[PDB]
Order: sequence, then C-alpha cells, then structure tokens
Amino acid sequence: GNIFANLFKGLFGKKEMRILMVGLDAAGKTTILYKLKLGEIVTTIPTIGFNVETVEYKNISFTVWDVGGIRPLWRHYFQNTQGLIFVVDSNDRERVNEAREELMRMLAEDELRDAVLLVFANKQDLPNAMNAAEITDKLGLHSLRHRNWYIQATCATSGDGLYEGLDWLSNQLRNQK
Amino acid sequence: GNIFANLFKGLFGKKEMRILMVGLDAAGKTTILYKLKLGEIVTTIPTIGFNVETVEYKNISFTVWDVGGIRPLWRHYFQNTQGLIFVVDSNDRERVNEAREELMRMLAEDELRDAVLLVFANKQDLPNAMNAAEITDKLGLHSLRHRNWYIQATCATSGDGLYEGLDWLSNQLRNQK
Ligand SMILES: Nc1nc2c(ncn2[C@@H]2O[C@H](COP(=O)(O)OP(=O)(O)O)[C@@H](O)[C@H]2O)c(=O)[nH]1
Ligand SMILES: Nc1nc2c(ncn2[C@@H]2O[C@H](COP(=O)(O)OP(=O)(O)O)[C@@H](O)[C@H]2O)c(=O)[nH]1
Ligand SMILES: [Mg+2]
Ligand SMILES: [Mg+2]
Repeated sequence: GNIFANLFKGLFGKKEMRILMVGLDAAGKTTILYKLKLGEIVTTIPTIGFNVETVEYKNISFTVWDVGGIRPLWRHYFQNTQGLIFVVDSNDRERVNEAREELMRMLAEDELRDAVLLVFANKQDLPNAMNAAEITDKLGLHSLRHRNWYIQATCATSGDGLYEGLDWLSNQLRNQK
Repeated sequence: GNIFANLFKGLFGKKEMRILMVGLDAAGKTTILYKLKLGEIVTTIPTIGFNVETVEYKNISFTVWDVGGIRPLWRHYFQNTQGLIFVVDSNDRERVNEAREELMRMLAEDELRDAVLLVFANKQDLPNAMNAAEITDKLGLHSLRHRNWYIQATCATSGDGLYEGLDWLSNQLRNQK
C-alpha cells in the first residue's frame, strides 16, 4: 500500500526507471505486484506469446513477465532496468535448477550488468519449502562475486518479507546511480 | 478494435452488464481480450489463487478467468452475467473433456440460467485443431435444449472469426430484457 509508496518516493525524479521482476511461471510474481498496491496491473502482449504485466508507479515502472517456456524484444526492456528482482518458488524443488539457468542467463546480458539483484525466496509458508540459505546455494548466488545482490525470504500471500526486501532494493537504487 | 467497439455500441444504456469469458488456461482468453482493443486489461486477485482480468468499455465489463483446476465469489459475478463466452483450445484434444465438464458445471448455476452462450473454437489455425463440428459434439452443445448458443471458429492471434461470433452475441444482448 502506502508503506511501499513511501519506499519508492525517494527514487522519484525526471528519469524513467524500470524494475524487472522475472521468475518461472507461478513463482508469485503477480501476487507480489498486486500486494504492493502501487497501481493497476495492466497486461499487454508485445509479441504473440509474450505476456508482460506492468505497474507504473511514477517514474518507476514495474515490468513482469514469466521466464522459461531468451528473447530479442527483452533487450529493449533491459535498456532501462536499474534493478532486477527474481522470485523463486522455494517449495518447487523441481524447477530451481531452471530458475538458476534463466537467472544466470539474465545476469549475462550486457545492459543488465549494472543492475541490482534482489532474489525473493517466496512461498516460505509451504511445509517443505527450501529456506533462503538453500536457495542461495542452489542458485549459486555466492559465486556472483561481481554484482550487488540480496535474498529476502517471503510469503507473497501473507505479504511479509516484501517490505524488508524492497527496503534494501530501494536503498540500493538510491545510491546505485 | 474500433470495429469491435461499435459492435457493442447499441448496448450502451446505463445498465451495468458483464460478459464472462472463461475456459481452461492457455485457451486464448487474454489474447482475445487484447485483440478487441476495447481498453486496458487489469489483473486483480479478489481472493488468493483467484486472478481475474477485466476490460471495461462503458457499461460493459469483460470479466475473464481460467476454470477447471464454481465457488461463492463467482456466483456473485454470475449475478450480473448477460453473456458467457467459452473459449476452447481446439488443438488441445486431451482436456476438451475437462472444458466440457467445466462448461456444463457453469451452466448448472441459476444466475447463469439466462446467459447467452457463445463458444469460440479457438486456435483454428493449427493443423490438428478440431473444427466447430467436432467441438460442438465433444462439448455436447446439442444437449442444450434450454439455451441460446453459437459456436464460432476463431484464431485469436490473427483475429479470424472474432467479429462473427461477437456480432451474433451482440444481437442476443440487443434484445435481452
Ligand atoms: N503458499 C503460497 N502461495 C503463494 C505465494 N505467492 C503466490 N502463491 C500462489 O502461487 C500461485 C502462482 O502465483 P502467481 O502470483 O499467479 O504467479 P506468477 O505466475 O509468477 O505471476 C497462486 O495461486 C498464488 O496465490 C506464497 O508466498 N505462498
Ligand atoms: N496458435 C494459436 N495460438 C493462440 C491462439 N489464440 C491464443 N493463442 C496462444 O495461446 C497461448 C495462450 O493464450 P492466452 O491468451 O495466453 O490464454 P489464456 O491462458 O486463456 O489467457 C499464447 O501463446 C497465445 O499467443 C490462436 O488462435 N492460435
Ligand atoms: Mg501471472
Ligand atoms: Mg490468461
């Protein structure tokens, strides 16, 4: 709601910022966006089979799309992305190896070289959900000795961890550029 | 887009109406919605797990959501539904039986009792895509001895068939109550 509006209020200014939130399908990306209550989640299809949800807050645009189904059109988007958030279904032990692939494939893009990474280890409320330490390992985030990263455990449905992780991210951008 | 807006025009009274477009996931509902160019597709999540896309023209709300995976909140939506569009992935021969039960199930509900059913047999551009003739059977549309109904073969991505099926529906609604 507002606690999130406040967060991003310090990042306001004549400049179009982009915060990419990608992850596999059903990771909790649309739920996290609805939870921020920064505005209307509007869907558009840039290209057939390319669904993009966006919440435009002010100069800050929240762009979301599923991953693993790369793509050219993506680069255009990358050309504005200050920060990338990657949400993982901690309870989906089966597709984290994929999450890692795409993640590594995203970090490996030239325009996203100077982008702050925030990994949301969502669905923490599920009984056999990996913890933020398991996910950091499986994702091999400890080898990303090069970029400003961070992992916050969450539950998009109850909503906790979203503020704490977005607080970090907000701080980072505030002195990113 | 504009050809589509004029279609519903006559129906522009002050009356709050709703056209419910449903079917299994991946059927082509979001693509159909985007093709109409009647407005922005906003995703809301009334209850956890329940994602609804809505486009609003004037006194018209196109409410979309995936089925097959009733509920008390739908019945509330049902209590205002004039038209019911049911889109099927004509090429997904496997779950056609599932889209059949979900359809039948939806028609069982009382507020829907006076809803006009338009069936879009989508993805018609694919080689294996069942045709309206086979769909009309696999869904038992002929069993509907008590309601208005029409099946229109479409291809959402190119837009083929959208106007035809939607021109029919308009009439049904133009002389409803
Ligand atoms: N248990 C649990 N379920 C969640 C959580 N976040 C999202 N979900 C559920 O996972 C499904 C996928 O979520 P969704 O937001 O549509 O995913 P997206 O495909 O990544 O955009 C939905 O049915 C959610 O309501 C969470 O933290 N915990
Ligand atoms: N080949 C083909 N694909 C279609 C057609 N309509 C939709 N799709 C594709 O089917 C996938 C699912 O469609 P979508 O609009 O996302 O469906 P929804 O899950 O019902 O909202 C997307 O890749 C669409 O581009 C069609 O007529 N032909
Ligand atoms: Mg989604
Ligand atoms: Mg959809």
